[PDB]
Amino acid sequence: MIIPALNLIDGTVVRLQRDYGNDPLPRLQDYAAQGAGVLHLVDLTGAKDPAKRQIPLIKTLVAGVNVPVQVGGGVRTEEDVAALLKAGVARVVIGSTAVKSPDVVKGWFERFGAQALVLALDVRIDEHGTKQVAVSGWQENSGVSLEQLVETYLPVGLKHVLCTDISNVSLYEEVCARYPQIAFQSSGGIGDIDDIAALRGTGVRGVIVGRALLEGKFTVKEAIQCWQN
Ligand SMILES: NC(=O)c1ncn([C@@H]2O[C@H](COP(=O)(O)O)[C@@H](O)[C@H]2O)c1/N=C/N[C@@H]1O[C@H](COP(=O)(O)O)[C@@H](O)[C@H]1O
Repeated sequence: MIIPALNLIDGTVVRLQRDYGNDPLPRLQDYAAQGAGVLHLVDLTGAKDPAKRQIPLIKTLVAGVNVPVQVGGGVRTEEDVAALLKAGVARVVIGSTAVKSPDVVKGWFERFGAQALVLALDVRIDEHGTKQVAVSGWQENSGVSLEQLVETYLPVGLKHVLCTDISNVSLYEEVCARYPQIAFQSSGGIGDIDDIAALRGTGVRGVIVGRALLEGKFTVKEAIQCWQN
């Protein structure tokens, strides 16, 4: 599947900061109209300040489309997860907290179930060739590999992993083969339609596409047609 994505700040569509308007819902609806089966939202406001998580906007956006939406952005507590699910999102995306407090997040897998959670890992390949997990592009490696972290969560049913390279096709070929029971999502690196063709057959289950759609390089419809071949 293709997974079209938007980043939101105070109701505004942005790309990291370029502004793309205050009307996210017509965009999402047209992404769905073209055949998308899943949408992806990052709440940058909420990531910066969990008091200001855009629950009301997200409720509206989810109600306005007919496909599952996965939503992340500084999810830190059990309460955050439950509030997003209650507002109707299909899956909550968890990056930083999943690296920081794995035993606590394993509890969340037990409470909400693996179908409701996506583990998001920022990865950079270090000089030693190791796929290191980092909590963001602005901070050093955490001293845990992709493999270690994935294997920490497998005993509680881990199913969905979102993997971004922030240091390439080879990466995804390798991790998808090693964990065939996990559905990996690629994120970043899509500059034109050929980057999508390049991911076909790697074993990646979902391709997240953000900026390229906003900049008009191709449509969701063309991306799906290339993806499905
Ligand atoms: N400041 C940020 O940019 C940021 N902060 C957190 N995230 C993501 O949110 C998720 C949860 O992170 P936490 O806040 O829980 O730590 C993770 O996936 C992070 O990568 C962030 N990601 C933002 N944009 C994403 O980066 C990729 C760019 O794609 P492109 O347009 O096609 O080129 C896509 O996945 C976009 O949705």
